[PDB]
Amino acid sequence: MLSNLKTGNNILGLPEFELNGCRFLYKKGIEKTIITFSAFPPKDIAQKYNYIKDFLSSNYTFLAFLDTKYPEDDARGTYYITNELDNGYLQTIHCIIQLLSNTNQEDTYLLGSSKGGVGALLLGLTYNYPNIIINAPQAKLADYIKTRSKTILSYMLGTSKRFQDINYDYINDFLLSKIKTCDSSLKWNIHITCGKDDSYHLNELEILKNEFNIKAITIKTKLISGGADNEAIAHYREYFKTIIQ
Amino acid sequence: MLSNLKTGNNILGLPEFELNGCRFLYKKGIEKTIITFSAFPPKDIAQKYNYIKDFLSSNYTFLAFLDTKYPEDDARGTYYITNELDNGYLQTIHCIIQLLSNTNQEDTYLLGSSKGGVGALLLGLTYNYPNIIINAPQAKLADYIKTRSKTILSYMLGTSKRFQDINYDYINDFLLSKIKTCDSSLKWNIHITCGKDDSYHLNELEILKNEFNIKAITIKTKLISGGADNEAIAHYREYFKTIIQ
Amino acid sequence: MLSNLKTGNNILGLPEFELNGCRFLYKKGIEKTIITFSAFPPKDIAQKYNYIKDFLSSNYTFLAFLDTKYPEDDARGTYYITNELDNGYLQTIHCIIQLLSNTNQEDTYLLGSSKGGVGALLLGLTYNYPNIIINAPQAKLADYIKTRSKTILSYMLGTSKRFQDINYDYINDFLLSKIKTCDSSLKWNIHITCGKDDSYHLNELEILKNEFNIKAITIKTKLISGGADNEAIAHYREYFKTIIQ
Amino acid sequence: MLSNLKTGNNILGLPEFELNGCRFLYKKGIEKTIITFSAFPPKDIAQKYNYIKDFLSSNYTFLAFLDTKYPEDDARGTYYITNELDNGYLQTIHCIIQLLSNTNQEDTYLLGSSKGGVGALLLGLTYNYPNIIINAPQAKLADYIKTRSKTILSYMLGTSKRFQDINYDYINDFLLSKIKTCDSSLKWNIHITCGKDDSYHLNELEILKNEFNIKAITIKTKLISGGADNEAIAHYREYFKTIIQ
Ligand SMILES: CC(C)(COP(=O)(O)OP(=O)(O)OC[C@H]1O[C@@H](n2cnc3c(N)ncnc32)[C@H](O)[C@@H]1OP(=O)(O)O)[C@@H](O)C(=O)NCCC(=O)NCCS
Ligand SMILES: CC(C)(COP(=O)(O)OP(=O)(O)OC[C@H]1O[C@@H](n2cnc3c(N)ncnc32)[C@H](O)[C@@H]1OP(=O)(O)O)[C@@H](O)C(=O)NCCC(=O)NCCS
Ligand SMILES: CC(C)(COP(=O)(O)OP(=O)(O)OC[C@H]1O[C@@H](n2cnc3c(N)ncnc32)[C@H](O)[C@@H]1OP(=O)(O)O)[C@@H](O)C(=O)NCCC(=O)NCCS
Ligand SMILES: CC(C)(COP(=O)(O)OP(=O)(O)OC[C@H]1O[C@@H](n2cnc3c(N)ncnc32)[C@H](O)[C@@H]1OP(=O)(O)O)[C@@H](O)C(=O)NCCC(=O)NCCS
Repeated sequence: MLSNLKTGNNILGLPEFELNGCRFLYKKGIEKTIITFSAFPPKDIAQKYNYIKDFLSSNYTFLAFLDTKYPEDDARGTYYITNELDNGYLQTIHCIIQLLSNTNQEDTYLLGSSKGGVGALLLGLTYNYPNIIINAPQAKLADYIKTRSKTILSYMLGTSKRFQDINYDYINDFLLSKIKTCDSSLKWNIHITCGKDDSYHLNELEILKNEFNIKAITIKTKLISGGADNEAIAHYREYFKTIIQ
Repeated sequence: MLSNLKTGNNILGLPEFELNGCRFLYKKGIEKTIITFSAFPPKDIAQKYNYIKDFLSSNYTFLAFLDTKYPEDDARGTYYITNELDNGYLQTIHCIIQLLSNTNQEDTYLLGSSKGGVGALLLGLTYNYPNIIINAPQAKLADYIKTRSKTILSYMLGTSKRFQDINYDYINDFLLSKIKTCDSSLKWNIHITCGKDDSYHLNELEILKNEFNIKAITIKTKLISGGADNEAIAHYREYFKTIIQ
Repeated sequence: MLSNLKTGNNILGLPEFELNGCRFLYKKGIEKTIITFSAFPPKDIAQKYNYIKDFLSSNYTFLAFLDTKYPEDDARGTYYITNELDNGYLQTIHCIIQLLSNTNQEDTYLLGSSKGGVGALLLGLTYNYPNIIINAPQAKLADYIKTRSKTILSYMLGTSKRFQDINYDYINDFLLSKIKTCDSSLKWNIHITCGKDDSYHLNELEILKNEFNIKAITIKTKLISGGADNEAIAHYREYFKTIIQ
Repeated sequence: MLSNLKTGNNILGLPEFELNGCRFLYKKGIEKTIITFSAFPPKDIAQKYNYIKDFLSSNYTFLAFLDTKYPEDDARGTYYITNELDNGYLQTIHCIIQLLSNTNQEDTYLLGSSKGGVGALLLGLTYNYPNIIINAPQAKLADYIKTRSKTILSYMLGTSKRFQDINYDYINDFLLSKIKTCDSSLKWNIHITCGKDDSYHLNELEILKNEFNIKAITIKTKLISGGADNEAIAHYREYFKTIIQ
């Protein structure tokens, strides 16, 4: 029963729930389902639901997801990939959306802005959610995680030295392969913004674009003012607010 | 959206849904949530939902689950274990129950005979459903599956010759492992019936009881009239109706 | 019929055949039978036959072999080991040589560098070809393959998580096992060159030499100028021409 | 070199060869290639090449194969199936035919009369030899082997009690699955005779026919006088002699 999954936290009035290690906010509305995924918090800051305020006044159904809860000594998330390095976490997010949302998948929109954009794509490309509107996702996931936390990377690489560099490359290409194995025949509505001064994520975007091209998937991109900063974030929020409206 | 998960099939008064390969019936009621698990169909018979008619006049919330849909050559189920021999399928069942049921965990009952009772044990012991009322579960799962379908056991075993033995003990002990790792502090309410003349499954029960015993889990067992037949099933049906009320 | 095995391709003066997935060149000559094994191609280059031009003016019988054609994603070969990690592919090579060559076993020479020398060792040690003249073979096969292509090693490793470690040591030690089980009574004529500055493969050679040593197999080793480069290859070519004549 | 594979035996003038454990006779002719497979000899009688005399006066290319050489304490053959229970022995037979025969596969004819007929089908259905003319093959291979030799059956079932009944059923259905996975689009020319008083093998024939029907393969059958005896054998030989001529 949904209310027995409550964790006791409340965020801007919204009660937090947890199911199979997957923490989420849920509010039942009408007409559209908005889904947001959490981005990478600063070191020692708890994971945040992002882009609640953008929909507080809305009448839409709203869900907001956090990342996994491990490694415990740097619990900032493993990029929506399980510690078994498979889809188990995405699978749970999918069940939650499919059973609580009151709209079909074409009236559902996935949002997220860094790690959160990667989460949005991983879910959308696995389970065919067509509308994905994200900012500056990472493409080489393990390369990036290495710059932010050895604790998380080493947790995900595993204890066996023989498989660490294998797991490294598997994590690194985890998103790219989701593109390589997605449906191609779906009418995707993927929008990816990125700050014009975000040199690092513009090169990540080129990498993602190539993989879509190989798969014959058209996406929309838009450079916005700013870099890897809140100027870009501010413009991302205005961008997705117009697309949904 | 639940409505969008409909398969189009309607078994007795109840619509069928599918989510992540998991086919299920569901009807909203009150007071209690009844869960049933499909048992192993005879050869060339499709997987059936079990113990629907028992609860059509109950007004309880009711869910009934089929087993996995692979291997397609003998699609009678893999004992609720995925092709990767993990919890992925049980995890989907859990989400469906947790989000659709409108009663507490202690007001929820897992029912099943034969393979269905294995599924009830696997779900209940993995995710702490305390009320489990089942008849003649197998204990050594691979030993039993091979006497019914070499195709299914071969499918679960995998392709590599030099891992067919390892995976065999892993499948064989998959239920026993769940007992070994379950939470001994839960106020377990496990009832297992078995036909008096069902010597095979009488011994499986002792195998199971030894694992419960050493985890300090006290269960209720009742010998009923019959063997591995529909006499025992009829007495099993009478037993779980009596306990539920 | 051999003529019916033609692929239609003709590399230099020699027609290509395929039998049971095994692509090979063959030209009938006299006095000696020369066998070469393809080495590991750089990324996105197709598998090439090696050391053809060395013998175009020789009038010797000549056969050149490619590696397996899988995985199709990175089809550069599986170190002459089948997808079932057994001798099936080496066994096909053996039949082709035994039935097409017109000279004794002692007048037959197995050539190859890098992965090609591994293939020469695997064939010669399995089926008693005494004359083996190779440069810088790997010893720990999986350790090396993972530094060139995660796809190929994953393909050889298989799908089950709980067998990726077992199969890794099995692949890694597949050549060393052939040494452990070869016939010590054969009048082995094994020559292994290695570049003086090829530290990685200098150590692989010591690993190999230790296995030969304890099987009482005396081999000839020669340090040549160069490292893991085309200098060493040129001196390797000069070495095997000198030995053959 | 073919002549170095000689075993030292000579049968009706024909020198015997051996390659990878596979013993064969070979004579090079023109126009057609005739292949025969050995049948199950009496206990303590060595395996025989069958139907040599039928082609001694012919000008055709001729090959005759025996079965595997294990188990050593009842070396009457394991039905052309390796002790690894795979295609390795058929693979060797195929290489030998493909590299020594001077005709294409449509001018090649596979003959055999009991176990030998099964060998003929196993090779023909695996490697697409269209012309297969056999008498009274077994369908349930392990059921039959059980009546002739516990030593051979136990050797093939393997030492692990857990896999003995799995290996039993795999061996039993080894032929049926060759039918289930064969090409269907090939223009098969399969002729199966059987003695009208061979009640046991007429029921084996019905089983084989069904599997062909499911696969949409037309075959030709012919009842001949005799039972499981030389009267039937005599008529089988006249039958295949007219079909080839
Ligand atoms: C840009 C950002 C700061 C905007 O914040 P915002 O304008 O307040 O809007 P949000 O809808 O995200 O609301 C967050 C609010 O809910 C709070 N909140 C969010 N998750 C919470 C949680 N698990 N527990 C308690 N409070 C939470 C936040 O602290 C904040 O409340 P506040 O008013 O006290 O600050 C935020 O959306 C964000 O950081 N996004 C990710 C940026 C990125 O992509 N990358 C940076 C790392 S490379
Ligand atoms: C007892 C049993 C045989 C039948 O009992 P029952 O009186 O029919 O009661 P149920 O509630 O189980 O009825 C199932 C109903 O749902 C129908 N149904 C179930 N699954 C269905 C499906 N995929 N599609 C269509 N109909 C389905 C059945 O056809 C049946 O309807 P009907 O008989 O009226 O036509 C059944 O419960 C069963 O198979 N139990 C298994 C016991 C066991 O241990 N089996 C393994 C032995 S080794
Ligand atoms: C030395 C080397 C680089 C080239 O030497 P070379 O002077 O060209 O002599 P080779 O006899 O090997 O020539 C091969 C010829 O056959 C051709 N050939 C080989 N395989 C072919 C194929 N499938 N299709 C078409 N052509 C093919 C080649 O194109 C080449 O012909 P070309 O150069 O005249 O056009 C080659 O032998 C080689 O790759 N060796 C591998 C050494 C090694 O260790 N590699 C792995 C390093 S980690
Ligand atoms: C029917 C059969 C006896 C006919 O024998 P045949 O008329 O002499 O014709 P073949 O072409 O088969 O020639 C066999 C000859 O070569 C000999 N020969 C065959 N294989 C031999 C071998 N490995 N080593 C030495 N001699 C061999 C045979 O002994 C015989 O020689 P012989 O004249 O001394 O008797 C024989 O073909 C046969 O037994 N076929 C199998 C019958 C069957 O299908 N099932 C019975 C078991 S259920």
